[PDB]
Amino acid sequence: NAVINRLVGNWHRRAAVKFDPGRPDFREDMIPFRGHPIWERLSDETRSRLLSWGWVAYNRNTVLIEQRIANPAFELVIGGAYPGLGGQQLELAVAQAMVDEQYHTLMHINGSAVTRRMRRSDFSDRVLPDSHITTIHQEHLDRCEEPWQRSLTTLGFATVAEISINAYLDLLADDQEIQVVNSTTVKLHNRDEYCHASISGEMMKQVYEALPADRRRFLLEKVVAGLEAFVAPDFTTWESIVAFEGVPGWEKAAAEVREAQGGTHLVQDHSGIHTLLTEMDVLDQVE
Amino acid sequence: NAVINRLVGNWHRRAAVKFDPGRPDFREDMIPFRGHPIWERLSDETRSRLLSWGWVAYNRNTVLIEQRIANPAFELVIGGAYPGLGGQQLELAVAQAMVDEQYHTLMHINGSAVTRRMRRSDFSDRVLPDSHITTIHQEHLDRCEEPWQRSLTTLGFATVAEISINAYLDLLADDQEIQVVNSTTVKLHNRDEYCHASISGEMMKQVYEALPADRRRFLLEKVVAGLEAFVAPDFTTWESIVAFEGVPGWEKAAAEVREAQGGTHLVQDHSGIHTLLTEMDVLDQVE
Ligand SMILES: [Fe+3]
Ligand SMILES: [Fe+3]
Ligand SMILES: [Fe+3]
Ligand SMILES: [Fe+3]
Repeated sequence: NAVINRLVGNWHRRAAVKFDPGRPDFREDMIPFRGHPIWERLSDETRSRLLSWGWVAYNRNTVLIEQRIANPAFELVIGGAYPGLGGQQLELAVAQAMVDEQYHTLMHINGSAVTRRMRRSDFSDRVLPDSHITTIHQEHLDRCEEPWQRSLTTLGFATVAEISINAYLDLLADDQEIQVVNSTTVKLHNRDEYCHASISGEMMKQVYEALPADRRRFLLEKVVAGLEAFVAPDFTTWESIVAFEGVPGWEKAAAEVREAQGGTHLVQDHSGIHTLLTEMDVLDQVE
Repeated sequence: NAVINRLVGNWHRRAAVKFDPGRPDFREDMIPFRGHPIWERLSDETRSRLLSWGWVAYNRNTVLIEQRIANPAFELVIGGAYPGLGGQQLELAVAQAMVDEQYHTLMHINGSAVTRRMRRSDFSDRVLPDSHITTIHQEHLDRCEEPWQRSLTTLGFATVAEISINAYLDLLADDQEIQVVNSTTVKLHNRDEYCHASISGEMMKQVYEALPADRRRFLLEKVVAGLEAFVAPDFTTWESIVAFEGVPGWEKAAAEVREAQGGTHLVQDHSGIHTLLTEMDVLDQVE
């Protein structure tokens, strides 16, 4: 595989691992309450802190994906959990990506740290629950009866993550209004993930081909569930944020927001997975 | 904590993450069979492959420590598993160390990859069992009844690892006979671990102080068990190596080697932990 081989070759060359209070820390249009009348009841100070929390939550989701889904899948790959993989080159490519992911986690932790320092406020990760994708991944894991099912669940969710993260990062990478340290952090992350998507795509194709029919089917079901979870707005995390901020009538509004917005995707660009499933000739079966 | 703070400050500056067939790939004196009469029954080719396997095994032990012990402890630290820690600076220091460890894992995987390429042989990690420290860590975990016990077990083993790894790396870092890519890989790793030892020491001191008396005691017992395991020769891994190479009479000799050498430490420099336990004024109680 020449894709794998060259990524391995030039990693040392491309890998990323080598303030204006006026600017919002985040995009208003990615806050669920921004689309509800309650937004007008809020003070400029509260609006500002909700933007800060938004950024913090976006960082937390990214860290949680890397630590609970992506890296655990990479480790299972290296440990031989899946048929159709193996060989020294893949091991090196994956070992490199694990470094990248850990560095991405650091970048996002620092993104939040800078916000906390500059705004002079805690915005603690401890306030936030498990992100929506983390939750759904864990629910699927808990329904597994066999080890092979858990490992395929994680692969499916990680494939979705690695192939769709570019579109999640795109949401802030291009935004010229928000804090530039925030956009630049997201852009830099975005660079690495282009190459990760290629690796993850290749690996998925090969595992799928080498799996028996029952296990193939189980894997695609996990890919489906993962994408659904990945692209959704995290209503639950935002509910934790607005409760902690003491927004009056947050609960009633939250119910109304789930009703009105339960159907919109935060991430609308699904071209990564669409294209992967097309190249695999399995797009036939989907939700 | 100024130690923590400056390590955080200058990480971007110090972090490492930014062939002669004639030369042995490893040190003969770290092969258990080197000290037994069977060594004279072996061909130069077999002696050479055992040196290669030695290096490969040493890389595998290092990877297994990073992936099963060190990074899992760092993640528990960040997730608030232990009293007496917390705060943004520690989180950044630890997030940085996790990048380092993952990079060390890559360096050691590449160390083995180069050996496999240049010697034109598989020396597969799949032949090697769990390393001795990995085994003992896992045995202690399996005896735990409560979550808090598992997290303290991992902390204790990780503290030992982070504070003692310099002495394990020293064994090859200075060796001017072995392959220079091998020595240089180990030296480069060694650079980072000086700073890791400081972090890990600080964290241990503070957790211990904040723990109740029963939990303090449990933690030190785990430190003790960890050091014992960490410094021992891995007789079991070497047994897998010599069996796979088809050394005649390996089994009888292996028994004799455990008898004669069961008492020697591969790692004789225990100054890291000795000094930590002295500064904590708990050296009183030991094995
Ligand atoms: Fe990433
Ligand atoms: Fe990635
Ligand atoms: Fe290390
Ligand atoms: Fe370390």
